[PDB]
Parts: sequence; C-alpha cells; structure tokens
Amino acid sequence: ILQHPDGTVLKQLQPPPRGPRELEFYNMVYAADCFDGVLLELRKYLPKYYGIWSPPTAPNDLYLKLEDVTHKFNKPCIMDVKIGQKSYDPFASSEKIQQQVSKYPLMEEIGFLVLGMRVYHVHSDSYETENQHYGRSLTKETIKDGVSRFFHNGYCLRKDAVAASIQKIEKILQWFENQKQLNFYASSLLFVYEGSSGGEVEVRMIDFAHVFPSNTIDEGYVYGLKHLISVLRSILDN
Ligand SMILES: O=c1cc(-c2ccc(O)c(O)c2)oc2cc(O)cc(O)c12
Repeated sequence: ILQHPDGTVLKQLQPPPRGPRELEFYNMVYAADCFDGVLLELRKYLPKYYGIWSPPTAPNDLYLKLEDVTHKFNKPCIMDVKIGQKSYDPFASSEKIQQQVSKYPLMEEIGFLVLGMRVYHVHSDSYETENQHYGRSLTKETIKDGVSRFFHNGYCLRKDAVAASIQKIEKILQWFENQKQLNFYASSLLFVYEGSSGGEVEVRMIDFAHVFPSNTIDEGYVYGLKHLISVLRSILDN
C-alpha cells in the first residue's frame, strides 16, 4: 500500500491469479452501467475506486487506485481484521487449505483474525504497532483483550469508537443478510478512528482476491461479523 498525498492509495496487484481477480471484483462492482441494487449498496462499504492505474512509462506495473480511507483523520488509529471461518477459497487444493488453516487454525472457531493495528498514544505523542503475529497469537481466552487494545488512547478505553464500530459493522452485516450472489474469503475490514467523538469512525471492506459467485448466504462471513460484534459489545461493559 502506497499512500498518495492527494488522499488515495495505490494497491499493487498481487501475483496471478489473486491480483487479476481483485481487479475484476472492483471492475464488476464499480461498472458505470451497473444497476444491480446489491452491488450499488455494496459500494458504500468499499473504498471509492478510480480504476486501474500504471506508471506513465511502465504499462506492465499494475495498481488499483483507491480512496485512502484514513485521509480525513488527524491521528488515525487503524486496525485490519480478516473476516470469516475459512481463509481458503472453494477451489483451493489440499495443500493450499492446509497452508491457510495453519496460518491461524482458530479461524473456524473465532471467525476473524486481527491482521495488524496502529494505535496513537496521546501521553507519548507516538504510535504503537502490532504485526500479523499479534492476531495469530489470540485465542478464545484472549481475543476480547486483544481487540480492546486497539481502542486504548486518550487516557481511556474509547467506548465511543467501540460503539460506533458496532453500528457501522451492523450495516455491513445487513448487506450480507440481503445478498446471495457473492462469497468472500480472506477479505478484511479496515477500522479507523481519530486518535488526536464517535467520532469519525470508518469501517470499510477491503482485500478482494478471493471473492466468488455464489448461490447462498456467506455464512462464514456472517458468523465472523456477528462474533466480532459480540466481542465489541462485551468491551462496552469494561
Ligand atoms: O484506504 C486504505 C488505507 C490503508 C491504510 C493506510 C494506512 C495504514 O497505516 C494502513 O495499515 C492501511 O490501507 C488500505 C488497503 C486496501 O486494500 C484498500 C484501501 O482503500 C486502503
């Protein structure tokens, strides 16, 4: 992810087949002649898409030009959470499935995985970061406190940001309960709140290299969103 001063990001296509699939997902959803109500509503929850981009002298080098969802914030606190029971897609080989499950074997049980976080601390005027090994260390016993850490700043637990995140996730959950045409594997939610209010909170769906046509409810995604909502709700009682 390359942050651009004009409030966009450039996301380089992943190697094939993943990058090409993500490009086609954004192209399908943001097609100018699309009047599918399901896809028009989905646009609200994604970063705005500005099309494929490549450097003027390098047509080989492929990026997606996307809205930087952190751009309106002064000291953005950012958390990325992978959603679902399965990180592997319906056409994964046995080895691929094993690779994905071994990255975090609690995915089926918990339904989400914290990929990372960046939290502004007011007392020190500094950021605390967690990498992928943080989230992969969390279990049923530690997931509540693991998620809570994201909302520790301003000398307090930011229950305003927690409640706002629940309210934003609930709209995404409602979209998922009103569509049976896409299933999403290894996709994420990006959470942003203001570290420097309820509060400017942003919750956006990202990472679409494993989105497939479906005939059913995305049950794993729904389970993960619900569990994540339940965890967030329990943090409101702290
Ligand atoms: O707007 C986006 C903003 C970010 C982002 C910005 C700053 C960070 O410190 C970070 O960890 C992620 O990451 C994205 C990643 C995406 O795949 C799509 C996006 O629109 C964004």
